Amino acid sequence: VSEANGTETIKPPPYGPNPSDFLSRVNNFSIIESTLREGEQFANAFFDTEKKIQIAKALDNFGVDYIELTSPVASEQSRQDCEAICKLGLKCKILTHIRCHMDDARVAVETGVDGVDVVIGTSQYLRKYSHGKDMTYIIDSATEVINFVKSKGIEVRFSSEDSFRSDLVDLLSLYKAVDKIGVNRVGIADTVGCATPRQVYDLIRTLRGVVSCDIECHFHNDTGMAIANAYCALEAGATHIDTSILGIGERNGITPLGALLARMYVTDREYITHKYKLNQLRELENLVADAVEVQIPFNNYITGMCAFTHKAGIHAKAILANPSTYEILKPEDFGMSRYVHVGSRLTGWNAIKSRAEQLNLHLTDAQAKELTVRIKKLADVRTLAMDDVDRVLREYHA
Amino acid sequence: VSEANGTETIKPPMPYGPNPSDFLSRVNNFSIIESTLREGEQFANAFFDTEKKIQIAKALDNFGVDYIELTSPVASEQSRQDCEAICKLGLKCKILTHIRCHMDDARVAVETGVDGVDVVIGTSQYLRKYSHGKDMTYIIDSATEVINFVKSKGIEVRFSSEDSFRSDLVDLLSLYKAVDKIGVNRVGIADTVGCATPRQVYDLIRTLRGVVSCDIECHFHNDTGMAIANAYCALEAGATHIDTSILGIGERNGITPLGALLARMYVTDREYITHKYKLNQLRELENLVADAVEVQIPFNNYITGMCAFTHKAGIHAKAILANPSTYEILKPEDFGMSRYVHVGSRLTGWNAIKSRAEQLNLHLTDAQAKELTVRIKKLADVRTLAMDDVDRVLREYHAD
Ligand SMILES: O=C(O)CCC(=O)C(=O)O
Ligand SMILES: O=C(O)CCC(=O)C(=O)O
Ligand code: NA
Ligand code: NA
Ligand SMILES: [Zn+2]
Ligand SMILES: [Zn+2]
Repeated sequence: VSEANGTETIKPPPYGPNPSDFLSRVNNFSIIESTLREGEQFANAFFDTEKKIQIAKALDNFGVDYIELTSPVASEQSRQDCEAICKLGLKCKILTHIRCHMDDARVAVETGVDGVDVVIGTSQYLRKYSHGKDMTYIIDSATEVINFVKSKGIEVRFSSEDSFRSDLVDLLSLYKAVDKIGVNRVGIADTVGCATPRQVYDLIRTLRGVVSCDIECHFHNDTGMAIANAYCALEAGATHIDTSILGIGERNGITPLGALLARMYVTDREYITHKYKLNQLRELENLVADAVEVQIPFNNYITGMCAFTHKAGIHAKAILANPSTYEILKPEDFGMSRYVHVGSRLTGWNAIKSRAEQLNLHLTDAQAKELTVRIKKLADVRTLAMDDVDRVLREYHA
Repeated sequence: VSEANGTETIKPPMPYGPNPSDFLSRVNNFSIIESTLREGEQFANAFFDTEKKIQIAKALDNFGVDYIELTSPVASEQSRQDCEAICKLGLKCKILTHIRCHMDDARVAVETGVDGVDVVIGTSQYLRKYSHGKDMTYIIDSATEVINFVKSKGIEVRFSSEDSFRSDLVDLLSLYKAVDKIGVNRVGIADTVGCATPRQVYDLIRTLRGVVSCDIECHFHNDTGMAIANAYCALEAGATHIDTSILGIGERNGITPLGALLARMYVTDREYITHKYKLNQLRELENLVADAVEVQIPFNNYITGMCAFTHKAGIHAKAILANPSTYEILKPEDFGMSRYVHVGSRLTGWNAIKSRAEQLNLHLTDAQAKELTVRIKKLADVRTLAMDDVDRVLREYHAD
């Protein structure tokens, strides 16, 4: 039934793609996985060679196109680890992260890397007036590094620290200069964690117009924008995004690998599910979690205890449609069996059983008991946490 | 030294100031509707009793939020009673309850004493039809009277539609326009499913801002990592109110987290956020919820997670070119902490406690230090420590 408090319907004035969409890289981009560089800055990371090798092997199998390693001049161990990893015959390309110096580059090339991701310092380029023109130059010695690396057949990308806090006149002029010389890629880094998504879109879109090469983005997560900035970077034409497993890095870290893949999955399911072995993500996160001794957060994307939960009960009635209507991520696409519908809270073995069934761990009668004994001995110490269920199950595989 | 591989410096053309769209921005002038006691009740492990809801409400009030939202008093008798109980505490902030669009639900809401009702309208409660040759959208009679009843009783009203980013725009914008014509305090946008992207949020809210004249509320799920970014872009586009939840707790992986939102807004305008909210209360506020829903604070939680204020010292700090102290967008003192912790080697046992306790401004007695060192041993005895074990054993400790 109706009365005269309605309004004329707002209709728009044929539809197709906007010119912008053509530049978008949302279903066609590369991850540069940086667990073995930026991740080494994580407060509790102390990877030894064996552990670096396992992480590299597992990243390669997972499907990433590049892995980035700590500068081989950081330390002798670092140099050796870089050599070792370059000899495993991975399919993905191997990059190393270096300052813009000749010695750093020689050593990088010696170790066998496929490319050097270079950071240029603000002293390695100046503006000057020359024959009545405002001119930006990359200084002689710094230009030499690019040419050397190119001559030895190796990929080069050049970036600047703290890109969102630099003067745009300097920053864009530098990237145009580097582009005239010729690199594979330039990089943008929100080192400080202050960039906002529209700010990112606007900058990358402009960079895309200034240079002709590829564009890499590196986003810190101090203020919760790292996944959102990666996404807007992609919409604007960025071709490569730096990630880290569980985002581990300096302070609270960077764009988390799993989080990014969750976002990109929703945008294009076939693309992501075929490129990456998604069912391997738990096992990939657990490996790092174990090494850096952290627990997987209860609300971790995809793989946290609660990511695939629906509330059953009086509180489900707050949403109007069936709660199963709202399932943007399909658990099977990530190796899981279902959304778990939670009414009562499950203590003890009931909690293990549920989560284990969800994770596709076909457990023994014998394993059920070992686990139950271990959770009792844990609760004897203090109250359990949702987090503990994933922790006791860490050593178990689908 | 230089050689002719430079270029024309790119310079913008010749005075700079604010763009018109900036004037619509609410980034330093917006309200939080805190929904720990509504959306948070959908958290997989939430079972708040009355005593606990009262404590969370008192602590939210003190903290500085303008609104707290409660579960429908019609969901159950206990809900009804808890809603009455919270409305009688004399909180400064306003108390809203979340309800379906029905007269019975609205009557009871008003009776309990709420300051406002946050209503969700269903798909069957509005039509499109042709009336005298014009394409017309109507709120149905039975739904419209809910609005008027509540208004007649002096209570605030907001109307939302569920799953806004997956509706037809023709339907959705026409509904909000109809609702605005009838007159409400607020309309709400909800990304129930967790699929909205920030530029898409910006575009929709700026448009909604052009369509209606009332306030605009936003609710964002975090399935894909966009909840804080969407809140931010919503604010830039004119949204006036944002739904949050302590630690984000809600359905699935939850919604815009209170602390995370405050970290984002703090960077945008330090003075505004530090004066409005008691930021040094945040740890206590999260721990109270963490205890109730039996979770650990993630190691990488914004502001308050173990590693949020850590710089790596050593060979790996040389990866960034400036000194690590240059990159401290959040000041630890603004949040009740003492400093960034510079980590070289891994601390263990008492050492780890000492470090984090000092960072947190816990002035620990000798007796407490030993209690903690004992409990930490008893923990390591069961399995290897995680870095979140440090915060967990420290949870029942407070700053002076
Ligand atoms: O080299 C880069 O592009 C990134 C360096 C980095 O980690 C940062 O700026 O936070
Ligand atoms: O009432 C609203 O606006 C939000 C309801 C909700 O939690 C949701 O859509 O996820
Ligand atoms: Na171009
Ligand atoms: Na308007
Ligand atoms: Zn970084
Ligand atoms: Zn919700």
